[PDB]
Amino acid sequence: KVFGRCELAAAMKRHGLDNYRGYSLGNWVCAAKFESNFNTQATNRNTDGSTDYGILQINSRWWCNDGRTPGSRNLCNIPCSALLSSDITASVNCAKKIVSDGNGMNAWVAWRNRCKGTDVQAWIRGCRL
Ligand SMILES: [Cl-]
Ligand code: NA
Ligand code: NA
Ligand SMILES: [Re]
Repeated sequence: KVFGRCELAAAMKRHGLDNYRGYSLGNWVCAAKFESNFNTQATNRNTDGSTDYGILQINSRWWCNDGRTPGSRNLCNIPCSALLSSDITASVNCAKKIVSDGNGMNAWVAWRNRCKGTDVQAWIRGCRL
């Protein structure tokens, strides 16, 4: 599924991301835009052989099992395929663990480089939430 911007903001709020660990909804929407262009099915291979899955590009290195990332953990206890669903529950639940692990949203390189410090409220401007 490719979400619209306000549609994803709404879903994110429904699933409890709005101010999760102090990060406003706009942060999460901005991260999703630059990680996956709001496409739940996005996958991208990393140089180290791990793969990033879903709206928030969650990495098989640590967070999900894809059966092809040696020496890998599966800290969200889910098949990485679960992160590609039109239903965002799995991605949201796993992202709550990631953002809680000590470095906040800096875990998402595209958030650090493209969202951090910017007017992230713009991402939710006009949305009925
Ligand atoms: Cl957009
Ligand atoms: Na593996
Ligand atoms: Na980047
Ligand atoms: Re949902």
